[PDB]
Amino acid sequence: QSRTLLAGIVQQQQQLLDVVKRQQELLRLTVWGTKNLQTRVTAIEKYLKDQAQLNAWGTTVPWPNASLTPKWNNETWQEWERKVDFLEENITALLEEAQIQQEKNMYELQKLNS
Amino acid sequence: QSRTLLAGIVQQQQQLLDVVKRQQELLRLTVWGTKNLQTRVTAIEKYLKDQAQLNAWGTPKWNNETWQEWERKVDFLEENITALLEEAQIQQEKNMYELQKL
Amino acid sequence: QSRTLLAGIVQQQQQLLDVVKRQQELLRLTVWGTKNLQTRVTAIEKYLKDQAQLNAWGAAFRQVTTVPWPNASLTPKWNNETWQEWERKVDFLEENITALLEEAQIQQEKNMYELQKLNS
Ligand SMILES: [Cl-]
Ligand SMILES: [Cl-]
Ligand SMILES: [Cl-]
Ligand SMILES: [Hg+2]
Ligand SMILES: [Hg+2]
Repeated sequence: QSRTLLAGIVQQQQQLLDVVKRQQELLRLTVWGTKNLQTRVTAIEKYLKDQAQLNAWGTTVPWPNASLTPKWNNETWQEWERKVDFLEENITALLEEAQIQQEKNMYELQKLNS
Repeated sequence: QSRTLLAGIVQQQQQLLDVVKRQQELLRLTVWGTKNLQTRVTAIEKYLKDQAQLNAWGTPKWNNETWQEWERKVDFLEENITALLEEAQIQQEKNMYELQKL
Repeated sequence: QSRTLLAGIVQQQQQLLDVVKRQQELLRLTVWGTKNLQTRVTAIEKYLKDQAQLNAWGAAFRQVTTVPWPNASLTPKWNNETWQEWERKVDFLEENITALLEEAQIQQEKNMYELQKLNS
């Protein structure tokens, strides 16, 4: 009498798991893009600071940022990398455990009538 | 009877809730990084325009407003999802008690 | 009499679906931002390379002071192809997740239907 609902609940759990797995894939691609851009923006900032210094040796608009800025940005994003890489590893683990629990639940649903 | 499957369903809901909490922390970090890059690219664009004008002597609006909108939206959603997650956790605790009664 | 629990579980599935739908909206906005930045950084890279080459040329010939743009010749094409692929993948995922969310919504309604009948 409740079997139908139970089956649909277990089914919905698979559906939600599928959604969050595919959301994790899209999040990973977004994280990749962010990393790729960070390296390219840092290169541009480095380039422009080098060109400003060369000009200075020679007017030419002083590269405004502070001396310390490259170090700071490097340290901040290294922290960012460590946090994001940990979260990606943890979510992968949690997703794997959810898949196992999904299988356990299906097994139990199948054992249900007999 | 169906108790064991039920236990397993309740547990998988906590597992799903845990994934989405972690995914929100990852998404917040990614949003931070987007913001940080947006500010740095804006700075670079401004610098290059300044330099161009100086050189020639011898866009920003639009972008700012569009990113203002983006910020409002992002910010709304971050708040909203945090509250939804906390509600989910509370309902999770209720479902665990009810299973308990079982 | 597992009813209250079952209603609690169906309600929590609703809450989880609501969370993942809002998380997708946040993800879509983040993707948008990533794309906007990619377009602008690519524009900057192109401008700087062009400027560097034009200045190198004029200093050689002066025909109506710059640090050479260091990247390899082929980098912009490689960048473009890599992000075209990124885009293709992001687009697949956005279509797929939207489809999975609609399926989830359908199954939530079927579950609610069944919950309303078993207790009645
Ligand atoms: Cl700098
Ligand atoms: Cl987009
Ligand atoms: Cl290049
Ligand atoms: Hg940490
Ligand atoms: Hg718990």
